[PDB]
Amino acid sequence: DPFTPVIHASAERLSNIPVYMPKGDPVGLAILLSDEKGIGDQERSYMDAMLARNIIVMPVELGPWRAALDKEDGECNYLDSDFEAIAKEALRGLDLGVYFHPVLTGIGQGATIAYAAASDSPDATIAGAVSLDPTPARTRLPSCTEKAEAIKGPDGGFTYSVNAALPAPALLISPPGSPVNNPVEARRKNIAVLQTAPDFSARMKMAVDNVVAMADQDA
Repeated sequence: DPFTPVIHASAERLSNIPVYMPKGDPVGLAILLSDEKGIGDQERSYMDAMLARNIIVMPVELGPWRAALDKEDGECNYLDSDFEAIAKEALRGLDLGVYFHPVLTGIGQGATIAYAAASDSPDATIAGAVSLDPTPARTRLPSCTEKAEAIKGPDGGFTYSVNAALPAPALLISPPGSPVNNPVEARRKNIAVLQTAPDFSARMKMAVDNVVAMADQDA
């Protein structure tokens, strides 16, 4: 049954995350952080396209998870412990004889949070981040940061600096009117690649392409 998650996974602050399997042999794993409104047709379409490229997809409803993040004390949320633990728990439940480091991805606020997490990732933990149409993340606290600095905007929302050295690859894909840089030099410098495409369909296709590529490069 392609419409029913094979298992659900719970670990640390992530609760009851569905695990969807593709029809072919898996070639990667993606954790898909929704926008704050939840899993809508953009997230569903993105999941379907990743599943069609044989990526295991774990869609995360942003709302309940962001509520847990906001309840922490301290100055920032450390994100990657959730992602490492939920991926390990999902792979132990699947029992496929394969392990993948997850690609972190998302749309809107989830896309921004995926980038922030990648920017503060230990080595050998994630395959990279793909941020589809990122918008400022309205978390109470900033994500903890290495070099991608948290910027608290005039509405209180968080964005995270680019042109900042990253411990894992990251690509941000945005609508027209957003900057585009030189992907070859960005990757050589370990900074965010910045790209655009004129409609959501083309931007989503680019996102899937790079989820697959990051997963393949990490395995």
